[PDB]
Amino acid sequence: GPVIRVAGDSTAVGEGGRWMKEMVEAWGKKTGTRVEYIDSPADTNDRLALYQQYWAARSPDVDVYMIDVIWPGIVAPHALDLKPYLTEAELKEFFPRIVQNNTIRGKLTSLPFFTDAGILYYRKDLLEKYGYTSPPRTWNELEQMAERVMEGERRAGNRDFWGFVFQGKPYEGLTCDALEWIYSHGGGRIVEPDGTISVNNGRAALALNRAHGWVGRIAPQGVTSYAEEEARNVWQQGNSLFMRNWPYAYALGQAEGSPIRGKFGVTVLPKASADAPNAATLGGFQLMVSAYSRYPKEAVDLVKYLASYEVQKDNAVRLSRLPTRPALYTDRDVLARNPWFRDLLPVFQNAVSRPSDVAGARYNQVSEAIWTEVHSVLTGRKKGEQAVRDLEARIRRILRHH
Ligand SMILES: OC[C@H]1O[C@H](O[C@H]2O[C@H](CO)[C@@H](O)[C@H](O)[C@H]2O)[C@H](O)[C@@H](O)[C@@H]1O
Repeated sequence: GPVIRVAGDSTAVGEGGRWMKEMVEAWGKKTGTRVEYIDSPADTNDRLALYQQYWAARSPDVDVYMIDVIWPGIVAPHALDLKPYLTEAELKEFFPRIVQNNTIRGKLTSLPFFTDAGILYYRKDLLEKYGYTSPPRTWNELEQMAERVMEGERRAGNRDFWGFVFQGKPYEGLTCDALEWIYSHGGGRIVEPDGTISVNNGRAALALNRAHGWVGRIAPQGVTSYAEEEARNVWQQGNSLFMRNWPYAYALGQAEGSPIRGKFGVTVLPKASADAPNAATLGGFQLMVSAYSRYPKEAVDLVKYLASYEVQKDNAVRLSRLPTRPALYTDRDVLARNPWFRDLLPVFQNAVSRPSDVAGARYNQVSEAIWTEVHSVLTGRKKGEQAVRDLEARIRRILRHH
C-alpha cells in the first residue's frame, strides 16, 4: 500500500529528528501504513531551500512537511487546505493565535505542532556562588553578572568559561535573537504589523551596538558562527553563565550525564529598562500536507496524529518543547516535569513575532536582509547606526510594491 514520507525537524538539532522519526514510525505501526522519514539540515532557512526544491518540482516524494511559523505566507500554494478535514471543535483545541498564523487567504496551511519562545537560561549554582539571588532583569545586569562570574571562573582555572552564548551566525536564528534585542530596547518590531519599517531608530541601533560589545568580551569571539546547537554545546559543557535559546535545551541539559543537570533555571530575557517590553521571539513548527501528495487522506491522518494530545504531551515531557494545546499546560504530568511551563506561560503568550505576516511570501528576503545587517554589526564591520539605516533601505526595496 502507500508509503507516507515525512520531512520535518533535523537529527542535527538535539533529539528532534530522532523523536520525530519515532513518532512517524509509531503512527505507521498503529495504522499498518508504511512510512519513511527524510532528514533535513539543522537551520530552518536551509530547510526552506531544500523543501522549495521539492515544491518547485511539484514532487510527490514527500507527503508531510514540518514547516516553520514564519513560512505559511511563503508555502501556502504548496499546502493542502486542512480546513475541510477538521471540525471547528477540533481546531479550537489549539491556540487561536497559531491557527490564525497558519491560515493564509482562508486556507488552513498546517496544524500547530509545537510553539517556541526565546528564553534566558542561567546557571543558578554560579549566581549563588557569586552572591546574586535572582537572574538579571536588565541587559546591564546581565553584563555585570557575566563580567564578575567570568573573572572568577577564569581565575579559578576554567579557561573555557564565558558569560553569555547566543545565536550569532548569519541565518534565521540571528533574526530571532536580534528581534529580541531590538524589541527589548523599545526599538520596535523591525517591520511593524501595519507595514511601517521602523528599524532605523536609535533604540534599535543601541541594541545592536550592545550586542557587538558582547563579542569577544562576555561571549566568545566565535559566537558570530553559532546557531542553536553551538551555543547549547558551550552551555551544556558548563562553560557559560547565561545562554539565550529555545525550550528544547532544557530537557537536554537535565539528561543523565549532562554536566549541568540540576544547576540551571530559565526566565524571561532581560530588557533595557523596566518600561521596555519583554521580548521572546515567537517560534515553532506546524504540520503541512503537501499539495503534491498522492495520499491526502492518509497524510492528513498522520498530521492529526502528530498534533494530537498524547504526541504533544510526549514532546513536552521528553523534549521540553511547548504544546500548541492550552489543555496541556494544565496537565499534571507536563507540569511536574516542566514546572517552568507554568511560570513562563505568559512569556510564551506574549511572544513577539517576526514580520512574517506583513512580509508574506517575501519574508525570507526580509529576514536575510535583517540577519546580514545585524551580522555586520556583530562582526564589527558596521556600527548599529549605519546598519539600521542600511537595513531600512534594504527592506524598503524588498517590500516596495508588496
Ligand atoms: O525547538 C527549537 C527548534 O529550534 C529550531 O527552531 C527554532 O529556531 C528557528 C531559528 O533558528 C526558528 O525560525 C523557529 O521558529 C524556532 O522554533 C529548529 O529549527 C527546530 O527544528 C527545533 O525544534
